[PDB]
Formats: sequence, C-alpha cells, structure tokens
Amino acid sequence: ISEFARAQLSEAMTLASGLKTKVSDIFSQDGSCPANTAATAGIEKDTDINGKYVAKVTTGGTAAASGGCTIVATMKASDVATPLRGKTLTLTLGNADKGSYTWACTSNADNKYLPKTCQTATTTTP
Amino acid sequence: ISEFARAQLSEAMTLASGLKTKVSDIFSQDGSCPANTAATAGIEKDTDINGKYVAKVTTGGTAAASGGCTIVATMKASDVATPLRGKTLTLTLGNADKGSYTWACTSNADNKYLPKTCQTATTTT
Repeated sequence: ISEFARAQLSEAMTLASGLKTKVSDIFSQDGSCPANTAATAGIEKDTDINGKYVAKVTTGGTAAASGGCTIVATMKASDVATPLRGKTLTLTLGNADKGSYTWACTSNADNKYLPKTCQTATTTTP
Repeated sequence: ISEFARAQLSEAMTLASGLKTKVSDIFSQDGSCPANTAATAGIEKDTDINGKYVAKVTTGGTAAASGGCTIVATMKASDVATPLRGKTLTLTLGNADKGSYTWACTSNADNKYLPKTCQTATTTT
C-alpha cells in the first residue's frame, strides 16, 4: 500500500481544508454556497487552487439549513499515483442548524489511500 | 415599494401568524412562553419553519400578566430585497388578561418596507 499515494491525497485534504473558513463565512453571511468555476468574491478560480498533485479545488454544493456546501479537490491526471489520477476528495459543511459547523470528508478514491476520517464503511447484509 | 418586497414581508407575517394559536395556547395552559430553539411540544424547530423568503421563525419572549410571548420571523440573507435581508418581524402577545388575544407587530426593518400596523411612529418634541 503506497504511502506515497497516501501523501498525495493528504495534499488534497490540506488544500481543500484551506477553504473551510472562507466557505463557512459565505454560508453564514449569505445563506448560500459560493461557486468558483470563475473567481468569485474572496475565492480564487478552482484551477488557480492547485498543488503538486492537485489540479483544482472547486467550491459548490447545494445549500440547506444544515449546510451543504462542498469543497472538492480533484487530483491531476498524471504525475500522481495511478489509482488516484482524476479522483476527488470532498469536504461537506454540516451541522449548521444544530451546533458548531462540521466538515465531513468523503472521496471517490479507494479507502486504502485515505485518512481514517475520510473512509467509507462496508458491511454485510441479511 | 415593490410588489416583490411586499410579498416577501407578507410571507414573514403569514409564517409568524401561523404560530399565534399554538403559542397563545401554551401561554394559557402552561403559564410560560414556549421557546423553539429545538422543536418543542406543539411547535417545530425555528429553522424548520421557513419559506421562500423566510429563514426561521422563533418563539420566545418573557411572560407577563397580559401575555408577552413573541414570534419572530427572520428574513433570509439572500434572494430577498436588500433592505429586508436578515431583518426580523416580531408579533407579541397582548390582552391575555382582558379578552381575546391581540398580537402587535413590530420590526427592525426600515418603515418604508412595512405595512402601517408594523411601522414605528416618529414625532417632534
């Protein structure tokens, strides 16, 4: 299991996490979710938010009383571990109508490469 | 003002008014004013009482002989006329010691966006 692959996803988490306050501020001020396909007040264009392994970081999502805004990092399509190429890592705002805002992490990459708090759970059924 | 601004404030009035019976029933049965920061018996959570233009409707206030319970509608922070964004419209219970419940309307919006019954009065001194 590649620890190099794990670190690449860690970069995506860090870059996505860097937008949490800016996105939460807009949600709390305006009750809306900012979208940065182009630069928008206070947030750079998604493709201008990048790293060594991350192509873009896109804010979006659908607003609900509980939150709903998303920050999605998309991995580069080369010079990245093959199972991560083009994959995404998503932070989603929640809890906004109950208590302190939360940011849940999910991803379409395999759990083996993800931080524990970003992994899905698989169970048997009856 | 515009028909749209009127419709927006009117939604607040309508949503707040939909809680009058429930609030007044609790004041009369329990003796205290219900608070719906969380859902409470008879009343939804404030943020679950919403509309096209209205973000939440909160019951509260301090009991007095004549009532005193409040129903406060908060306007959304977007998709509403700019001067109404985030403003509140308050209905306050009165006359409870005398007869039929009355509900006086106040607001923290500019008077020009409010119907006469909800407006403040300014005079020289």
